[PDB]
Amino acid sequence: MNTPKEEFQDWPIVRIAAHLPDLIVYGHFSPERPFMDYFDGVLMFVDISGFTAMTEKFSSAMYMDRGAEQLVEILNYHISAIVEKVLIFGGDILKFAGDALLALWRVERKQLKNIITVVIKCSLEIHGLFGLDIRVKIGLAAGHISMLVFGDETHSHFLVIGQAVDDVRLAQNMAQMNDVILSPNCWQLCDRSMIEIESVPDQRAVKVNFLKPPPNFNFDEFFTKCTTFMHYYPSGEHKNLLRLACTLKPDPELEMSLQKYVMESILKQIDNKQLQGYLSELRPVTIVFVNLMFEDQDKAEEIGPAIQDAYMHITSVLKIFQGQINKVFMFDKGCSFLCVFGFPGEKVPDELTHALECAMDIFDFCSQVHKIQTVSIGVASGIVFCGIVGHTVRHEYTVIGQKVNLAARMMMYYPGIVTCDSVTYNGSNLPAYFFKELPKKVMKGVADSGPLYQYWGRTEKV
Amino acid sequence: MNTPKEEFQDWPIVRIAAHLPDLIVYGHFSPERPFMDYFDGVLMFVDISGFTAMTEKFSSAMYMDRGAEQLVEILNYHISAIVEKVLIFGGDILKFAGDALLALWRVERKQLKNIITVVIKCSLEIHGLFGLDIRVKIGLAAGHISMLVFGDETHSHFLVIGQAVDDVRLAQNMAQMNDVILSPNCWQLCDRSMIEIESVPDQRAVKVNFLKPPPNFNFDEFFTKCTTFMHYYPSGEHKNLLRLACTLKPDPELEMSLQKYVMESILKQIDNKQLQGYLSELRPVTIVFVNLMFEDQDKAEEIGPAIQDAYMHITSVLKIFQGQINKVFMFDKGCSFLCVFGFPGEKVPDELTHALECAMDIFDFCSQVHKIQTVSIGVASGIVFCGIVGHTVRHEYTVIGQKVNLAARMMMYYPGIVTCDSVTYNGSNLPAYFFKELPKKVMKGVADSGPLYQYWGRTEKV
Amino acid sequence: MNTPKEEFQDWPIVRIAAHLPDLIVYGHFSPERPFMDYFDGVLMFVDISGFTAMTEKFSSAMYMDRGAEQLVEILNYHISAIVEKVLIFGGDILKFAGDALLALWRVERKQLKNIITVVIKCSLEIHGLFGLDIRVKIGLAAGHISMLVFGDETHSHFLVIGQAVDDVRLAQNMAQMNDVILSPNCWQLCDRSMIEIESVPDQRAVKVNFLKPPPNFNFDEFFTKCTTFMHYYPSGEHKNLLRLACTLKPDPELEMSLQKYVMESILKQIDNKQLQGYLSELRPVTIVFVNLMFEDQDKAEEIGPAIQDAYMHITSVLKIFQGQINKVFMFDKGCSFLCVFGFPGEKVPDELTHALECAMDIFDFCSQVHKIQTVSIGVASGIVFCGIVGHTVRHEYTVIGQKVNLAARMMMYYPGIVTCDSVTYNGSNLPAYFFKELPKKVMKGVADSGPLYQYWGRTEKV
Ligand SMILES: Nc1ncnc2c1ncn2[C@@H]1O[C@@H]2COP(=O)(O)O[C@H]2[C@H]1O
Ligand SMILES: Nc1ncnc2c1ncn2[C@@H]1O[C@@H]2COP(=O)(O)O[C@H]2[C@H]1O
Ligand SMILES: Nc1ncnc2c1ncn2[C@@H]1O[C@@H]2COP(=O)(O)O[C@H]2[C@H]1O
Ligand SMILES: Nc1ncnc2c1ncn2[C@@H]1O[C@@H]2COP(=O)(O)O[C@H]2[C@H]1O
Ligand SMILES: Nc1ncnc2c1ncn2[C@@H]1O[C@@H]2COP(=O)(O)O[C@H]2[C@H]1O
Ligand SMILES: Nc1ncnc2c1ncn2[C@@H]1O[C@@H]2COP(=O)(O)O[C@H]2[C@H]1O
Ligand SMILES: [Cl-]
Ligand SMILES: [Cl-]
Ligand SMILES: [Cl-]
Ligand SMILES: [Mg+2]
Ligand SMILES: [Mg+2]
Ligand SMILES: [Mg+2]
Repeated sequence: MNTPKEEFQDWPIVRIAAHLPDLIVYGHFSPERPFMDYFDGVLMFVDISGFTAMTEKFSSAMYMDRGAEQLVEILNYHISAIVEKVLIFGGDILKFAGDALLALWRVERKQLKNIITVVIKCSLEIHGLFGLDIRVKIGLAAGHISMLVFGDETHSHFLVIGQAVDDVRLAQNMAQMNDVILSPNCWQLCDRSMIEIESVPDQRAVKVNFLKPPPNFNFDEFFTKCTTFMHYYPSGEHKNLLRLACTLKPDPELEMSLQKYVMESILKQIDNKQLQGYLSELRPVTIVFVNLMFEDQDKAEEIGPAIQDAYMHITSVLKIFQGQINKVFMFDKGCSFLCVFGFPGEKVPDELTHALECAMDIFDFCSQVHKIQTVSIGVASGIVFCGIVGHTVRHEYTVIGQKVNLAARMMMYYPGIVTCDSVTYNGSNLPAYFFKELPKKVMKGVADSGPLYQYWGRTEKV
Repeated sequence: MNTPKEEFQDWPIVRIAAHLPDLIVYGHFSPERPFMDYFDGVLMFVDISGFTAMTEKFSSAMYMDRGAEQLVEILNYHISAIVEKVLIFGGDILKFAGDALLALWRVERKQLKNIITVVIKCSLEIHGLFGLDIRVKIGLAAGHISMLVFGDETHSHFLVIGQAVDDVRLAQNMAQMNDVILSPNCWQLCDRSMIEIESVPDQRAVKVNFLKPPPNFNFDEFFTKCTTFMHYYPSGEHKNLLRLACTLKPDPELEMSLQKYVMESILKQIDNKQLQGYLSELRPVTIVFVNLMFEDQDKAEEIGPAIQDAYMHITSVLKIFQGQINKVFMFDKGCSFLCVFGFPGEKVPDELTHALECAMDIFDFCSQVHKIQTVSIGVASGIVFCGIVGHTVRHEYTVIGQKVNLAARMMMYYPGIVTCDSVTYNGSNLPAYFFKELPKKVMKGVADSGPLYQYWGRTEKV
Repeated sequence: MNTPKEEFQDWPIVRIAAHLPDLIVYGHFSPERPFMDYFDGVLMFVDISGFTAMTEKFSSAMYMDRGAEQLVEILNYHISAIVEKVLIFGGDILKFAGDALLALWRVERKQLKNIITVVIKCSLEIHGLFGLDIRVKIGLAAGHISMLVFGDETHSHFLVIGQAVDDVRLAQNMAQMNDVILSPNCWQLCDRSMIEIESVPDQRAVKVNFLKPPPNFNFDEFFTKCTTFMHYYPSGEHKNLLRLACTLKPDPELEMSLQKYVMESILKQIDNKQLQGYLSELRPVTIVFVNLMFEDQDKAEEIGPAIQDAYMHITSVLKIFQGQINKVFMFDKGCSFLCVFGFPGEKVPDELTHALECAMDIFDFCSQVHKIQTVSIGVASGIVFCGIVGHTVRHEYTVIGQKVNLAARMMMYYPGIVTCDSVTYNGSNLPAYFFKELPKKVMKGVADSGPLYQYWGRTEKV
């Protein structure tokens, strides 16, 4: 009796799970919303500097209208290799955001010290990897982490919250190119007999200099010991897989739950109802970057209800005005929503007008939500890259472009109001007196925005 | 000199052959029609109970308009595993019909006894396999089998005929859930020193209790002995393949012959002229289930000409009224044609009217065909699953739904006339006096049909 | 720490490189145009006789409108196996032209003798391979070879030039079916102690009879010695690959350079923006076969500027009149351009008129280009096969059909004028007095053209 070749089976549930971390795929938690979970771990925030400039250049004539295709190919070639290292070292990629990603090693408290060594080794190998134009910056943090799941009956989003989350982003902001920076708490928890550092001026964070193994040390045996604490590390018969999620089997309940995290247009491609090519594009869109600030951004039980409340309104008005949520995460002393007008399928004219009217609506509503202290919204329009970024086994739909960064910086440098760039202003059908021309601020990571405006809106205020 | 990787070659001829059994792929018989062949073998009829209920539930809001995709994934995940067992145990899957299949082990007469043991072992392993909602029933028969191939210059169909065919379906109808039932002839031919059974009340068929190997018995060596008699069992260099048909090589003559069995829309997908997604759908259709009854349904040389004659008319009027033959097989003391109006591409309004006019046309014509004793036709309309069911190496286009079962039961409980359900009646553009409201019958496997009608047709009859 | 499965990565750059030889993929030469390179090597010109007849037959009713699909499948099944042999024996496939191909073994002069033995062995194995209707003819030549790259800022073409190029085609023209013929220079350079030949009447070329290895000879060890001189022979870890180009990694500069050789419609398929099925078709087109004759067709520095100059005009007027260059190569004492009107996407009516007006335009322009001695153009219209021919790792878009051959023969037998077949004449919207009916010539490889015409054009000439 034959024992024939079992082909890898690429069920729709496996393709869906590629868009999600193990934290969701294997979480089995309540469908109640908001839902909050608490744990400990190590976080790693990896940023490629320089793709957003490459993006601009891929629209030029030399790319012969295949700029989107060239960009996604070169981006994924690099990002894939980072994703593989994270996964082989036992991490869960939580999220991609443009040309950056956030990874987690969830463990019990007593295992933090050793897992931190694993994550540093991983980070140093990633620095190893990387025309001669892009750099990799890495921030690490460790400690208590909260997760929030929010959403409605057909859509789900999650994000992580707390000091370690705030620290991982601060650490990465300080990294100079090719640095690995540890948060103060990470440095306090780590194996100081192995990890040599250098102080960072005016900071308590530190920079990794090198690993100093002791005399008997064997990294592979140490790593094996740490894998005891890793619930989903592929092993035994599945030791040749990058993710245990590759072995998921059809299960309608689980798939119904997982699909709610993934955008319709991506589900259409998964279901072989649209060609893959269509979702990689360099197209004019409008970004609406919404920031919600709280008194205490580290306290999930406080902020969770508020984010849910805001989300319910946001999703409704985005649908009316033809926009979509691309990403949600903690940033800017708050929860930020990256919303997009003009994604695959969602084109119109008066897209600009809509973006602005939607932004004012969100601003008015969210400003009255209990515990939301300040709302800021940045609106910017231009050509942006949209497509699936990452590895075959772990990837997500994302946007990359100078206008994405501009909207986020506007939102940060002009708090408490709705602002817009020049393209949005000049293109909208709205009267000029609905706007106010603003003082120009020097803004970290933007060479020249053109004039910026406040969208003051309809009735006068003075 | 290198000896490089020979990639599996997925020629169009191999993809076509996935839709067909070895009985056709390797049959090389005459293109004359009708064509009849005679042989012996063991048949296995495997039924999953409960998908037709799941079908209804996959249209509900909780599936978020991906019901078709979820259904086909969960169905195929289960059916594939049954298909693999059949193929590894040396069987040829002849046909899928909804959530059921029919398999054959063709052998010389002297080998029936031992092959019956192989098929029982296979069936018991299949019971082994199988939310907690579906059951597997299995009927086995053995003896003389006839095959009929019929069709025209561009379309071919086959079916199997005779007592063993009738017996395999009777056996499976008696199976309670997870039973394997042997036909009287199967039980009479089998190795009684190994197969322990239990009587079935008011029947001569028997139920398998268990296998009782004797002291020296080794199933793998016995199986090896039986493979001597299996013409196409994958072996040697190809022992890692589930089917020898995976190795078919381009050959325009053979492909011209094989493609005539496969529907145009499936050929379009094979030829990468339409996305795979498009053929899995849950869509409103009209089923027209036609039964032709003969004096002796087991005598191919008698019934073959008649089926061919009926087929020629049926295919012509279906084309006029925009329907298609999905399946043909022996059932209901006769040859049944499962015809569908509304398949991928074939949508219209007045689809209901057409179905009914076509059914009356077929009824009038077939009733005059020599040797056709009675025609019955059931017409029912609702949401049904349409798509490719089975394993990658062996699969077919099929329909599944409560309206499919309803049309078949109508045809069986209301012989000699054309009947229709309420949806068809209320939706057609036909005057009410073309119909007669009928007494409601309690019908095995239908909880509530709503009112049923005879399509009496145009001129009065009284 | 796991060392998981590295999946083959099918980047867009690898798919592009499938359409190109190593000579371009690894050439890294100047973007200046014309560019000329000089080297030595052995050439092999392999022709399948009989596909062009099969082509006609695949349009007939018995193929049930899947003629294009059947043709490409049977063609590629055979061509692939020849491609594999060429690649395993260390050759670079330069170009496909219909059901023929041209391969090169580039080596230093001192290695020609031994490489010629490798190529003969390869050719003899290819004869080995091959309803019972097609024959393989092979011509071999060896010596100095020039390459010309020409084109504009977004399109590139290359071709090879010189005596060896002319000789390989002459050699193949003399081959009777299943012969391998050596050019005079090849026979003069080869290892005469191993290669036994037979004279060819009225020729200095010779026919291979057989290989006569000497007593100690081991072909595999000899082949290994010859691989020292092969720059891109897959080896070591990549010894299981048919081409080193399978390992190409994303690199935007290189991809920008390579894509310029490939047609837009093929790039669209590579980019998963169109289904594969669409490019295999049997469709009515118009072929415009343009021949440019020079005083000395073997002198690249002389003819290179002229081809570039002609190309710049040709590409411009083809774009105005909706045609495309399919292929360019040396043939007919000149450089020939195979141009097509009606390819995927480029349909119109007055396609015939356009073809003819474009041909006259090209004729008038090219006749004044310095060093172009005579222009001849053949225009023929009918059903032709269009699609991707070759192996997965090395394939190209090509056209096959009796009208392709007819246009080339017209161009050759009616030099110095623009001619057209009957279909083109009768279908064009042009007045009859713009044409002249011509004497019918017996034309090698055409049984009956129907009447042929000179397109005399608008103003009278007498
Ligand atoms: N695709 C994207 N998704 C999410 N955030 C983005 C994206 N592109 C840019 N950003 C944000 O732009 C910000 C610019 O300032 P920072 O670098 O502090 O933090 C950056 C990100 O949070
Ligand atoms: N693992 C370690 N344990 C103790 N001291 C350290 C370690 N790594 C670095 N240091 C010292 O900590 C210092 C902090 O300031 P400096 O970077 O000037 O130089 C650093 C080292 O001298
Ligand atoms: N897709 C299908 N193809 C063929 N027959 C079907 C399908 N769905 C239901 N049936 C028939 O419906 C019948 C209901 O009664 P039985 O179970 O006796 O036999 C069943 C089948 O023959
Ligand atoms: N292989 C076998 N050979 C002989 N007798 C059998 C076999 N299997 C079962 N039986 C007996 O046949 C009987 C028929 O009726 P029962 O099921 O009541 O119990 C059954 C067993 O006692
Ligand atoms: N697809 C094609 N591409 C290029 N040339 C072709 C094609 N089909 C036929 N030919 C030419 O047709 C010619 C007929 O005469 P020859 O055989 O001398 O040379 C042949 C080729 O050069
Ligand atoms: N490798 C070789 N070296 C020397 N002579 C040869 C070789 N191969 C063939 N010949 C002879 O060359 C001859 C040329 O004419 P013939 O073909 O009549 O017969 C041929 C052989 O007799
Ligand atoms: Cl997050
Ligand atoms: Cl059947
Ligand atoms: Cl060439
Ligand atoms: Mg970045
Ligand atoms: Mg069933
Ligand atoms: Mg040819």
